[PDB]
Amino acid sequence: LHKEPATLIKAIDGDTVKLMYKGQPMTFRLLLVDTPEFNEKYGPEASAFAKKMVENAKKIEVEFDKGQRTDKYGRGLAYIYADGKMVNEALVRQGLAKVAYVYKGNNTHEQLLRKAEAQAKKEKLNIWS
Ligand SMILES: Cc1cn([C@H]2C[C@H](OP(=O)(O)O)[C@@H](COP(=O)(O)O)O2)c(=O)[nH]c1=O
Ligand SMILES: [Ca+2]
Repeated sequence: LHKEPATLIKAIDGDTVKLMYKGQPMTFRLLLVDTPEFNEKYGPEASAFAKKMVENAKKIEVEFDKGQRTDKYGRGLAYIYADGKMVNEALVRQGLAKVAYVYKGNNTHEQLLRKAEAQAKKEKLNIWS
């Protein structure tokens, strides 16, 4: 997999974000995770956490997996990095997202994220509390 440039346009919620990628605005949906919706328990915390992470970053990168790059809604599907740190993994590690939506052929970072989930669960963080 390869990291590619992008710039923040705006935070949306825990697991979606509006980025400019190859010069075009796009909503990205984070691979392999599911945050609560904003109106749900821990939804506001997931949104705040993802937002801070992307808004503070000097460098946003997009990393496509091996399979489809757009979902049926036209959302880009990628791993999103903020100054080298993966937003997908960080949400899971803090118990602000569950590993989810693991489809064959877009699952490169599955086990990295499950490891983070297991440690979040041990610490009974947030969703696991
Ligand atoms: C994360 C991801 C979601 N999706 C689709 C599955 C779900 O379809 P449905 O809308 O029919 O439930 C939806 C979940 O996204 P959200 O969690 O943002 O709602 O997006 C994919 O197709 N591929 C993916 O990799
Ligand atoms: Ca969601």
